[PDB]
Amino acid sequence: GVFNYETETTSVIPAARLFKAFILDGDNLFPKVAPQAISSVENIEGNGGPGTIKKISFPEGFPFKYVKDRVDEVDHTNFKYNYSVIEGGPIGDTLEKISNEIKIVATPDGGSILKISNKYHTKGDHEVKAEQVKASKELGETLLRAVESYLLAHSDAYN
Repeated sequence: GVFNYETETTSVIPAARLFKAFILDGDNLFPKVAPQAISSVENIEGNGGPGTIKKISFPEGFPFKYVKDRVDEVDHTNFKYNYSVIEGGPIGDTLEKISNEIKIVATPDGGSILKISNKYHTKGDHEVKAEQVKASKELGETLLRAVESYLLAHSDAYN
């Protein structure tokens, strides 16, 4: 079958406020609290729901870095936000594809828990060098930390 690279982490931020920011405004906060992950977003179709298509740009130097990527299954109620990769610079048809999945869940501890599942579809004699994989895990963790840091760097009260 394909490859899998799912992960999960905890956060003192609420799963609701964290979801909207990583889901409703995720594409807008990506290039804001993470200039090293996504440069900008260009919704081609869909309104951010499941199957939506948006041109995500990646801050890199190679010839191809951005990509189309289509949403998989969004859920503004069950805290579910998954998106697949389809028109990638390197991707031409459907080989070396990638299907991710994001799920946030608040816990009775003053925070919530996020679970990010990732998939890597390969074919022919090609494969997935951990490199691009190790770089995705480092960037994925920086995204969840970039948002948690922000919400914590807020200022609504003084004493």
